[PDB]
Amino acid sequence: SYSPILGYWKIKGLVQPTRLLLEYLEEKYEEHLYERDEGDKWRNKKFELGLEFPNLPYYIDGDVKLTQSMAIIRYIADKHNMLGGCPKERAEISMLEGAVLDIRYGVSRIAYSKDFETLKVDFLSKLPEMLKMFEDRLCHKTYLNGDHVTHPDFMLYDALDVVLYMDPMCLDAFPKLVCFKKRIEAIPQIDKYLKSSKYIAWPLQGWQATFGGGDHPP
Amino acid sequence: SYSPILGYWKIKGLVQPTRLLLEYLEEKYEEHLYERDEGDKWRNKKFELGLEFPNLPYYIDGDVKLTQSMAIIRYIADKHNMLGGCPKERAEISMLEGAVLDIRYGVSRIAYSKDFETLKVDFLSKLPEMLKMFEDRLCHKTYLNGDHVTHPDFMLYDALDVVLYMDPMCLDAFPKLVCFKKRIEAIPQIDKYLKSSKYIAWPLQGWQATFGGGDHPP
Ligand SMILES: N[C@@H](CCC(=O)N[C@@H](CS)C(=O)NCC(=O)O)C(=O)O
Ligand SMILES: N[C@@H](CCC(=O)N[C@@H](CS)C(=O)NCC(=O)O)C(=O)O
Repeated sequence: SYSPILGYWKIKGLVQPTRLLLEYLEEKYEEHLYERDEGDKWRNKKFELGLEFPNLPYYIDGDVKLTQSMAIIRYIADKHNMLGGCPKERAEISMLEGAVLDIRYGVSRIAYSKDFETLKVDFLSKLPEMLKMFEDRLCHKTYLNGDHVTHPDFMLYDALDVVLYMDPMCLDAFPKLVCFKKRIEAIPQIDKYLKSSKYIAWPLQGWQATFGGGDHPP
Repeated sequence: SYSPILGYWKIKGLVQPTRLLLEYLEEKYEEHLYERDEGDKWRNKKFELGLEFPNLPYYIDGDVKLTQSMAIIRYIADKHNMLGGCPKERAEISMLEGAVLDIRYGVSRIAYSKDFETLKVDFLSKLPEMLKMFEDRLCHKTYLNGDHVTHPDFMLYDALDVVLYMDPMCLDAFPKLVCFKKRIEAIPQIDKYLKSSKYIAWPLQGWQATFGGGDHPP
């Protein structure tokens, strides 16, 4: 059975937590990566993939042809029996999910604004309230759902990576989160991935973004 | 066993699709509604509910204490065996979910901007691409996942309701969506709900929003 395909821009963006989950699980996959100058190339292929809701990212494995980043990461998790063993645990994991997205989408939704520098002040003013809930969550816990890794762990990791670019001191007040970020980096298969040529360091958002864009870090 | 509690602002906002699902399922529930002048009241209660990630909406039923609107609607769906019977169907439903949220969050993310009137032009320019995928999806289908209702049907319904306020003609080119909206309204338990005193007609977003705010429609 062939390697499934993960299609996306050559950026971190929406799919970075999925990459980390895949690498955590030591799953084989191949990426179809779209470059900065391949917009027309993508548009010419977008409607020729059998996708119900054509978009990036997409995931194709011979059983599914998916779009929506959260459907994709949840499918991979689900195929490894990680979404939760009953309605209460599935709800817990979806709740963790959404709370992470409040941070990650909080970034994405202002990153392309001409008025980023201003909107950034409001986001960073609210951010400690969001981080505090995760700091608390990690009291005497190894991962967000206890002693075992779940996909929101990699979502949170990505969110922390990204907000540190917006303000390198924003975790100084949250030592358990700083520790969590290091703990994820100390998973050997993640360590190996981050050191590999498959790791995409930059950009964070699309290249044209005001925050987290461009070909290289500022 | 007592009526579960759904807590939220007295607005449509993030929770309207959940209300519709509950009413579809003819489930008993009570809402704790926060009014426009009850911000301090909420802030004084927010951290005293046993919530891991305090926020609005919340859902409490004696088995769970949830936040995150999508965790909540998925829990209710899950308790009625509606999330999908296998990984492929669960992924399909999550994909529908996300594609709806691209429209609904597309609105929410610009609705509080001082620059709404400008951002609105871009959103409405892109909107037909998003609607087209649903128009296509509904070719010879009664609901988004075929012959039976799923929670993204009510998410889509809410999204259509809302974008019609932004532009009353935006569905003129999508007759299957206009029909879908009427078909949802023709579910007798939804018809009854929309005519009831429990229905909240306005606002769409928070009261202070530039779009979909205020005490009454413009
Ligand atoms: N809600 C969707 C949003 C997808 C999206 O906005 N993709 C952007 C890149 S971050 C894109 O370029 N899509 C390509 C297209 O619209 O054709 C998701 O989570 O996957
Ligand atoms: N991602 C969260 C966002 C929740 C959110 O932004 N809630 C707003 C109203 S739409 C609020 O007033 N929360 C109250 C608070 O932050 O204390 C969700 O889907 O539930």
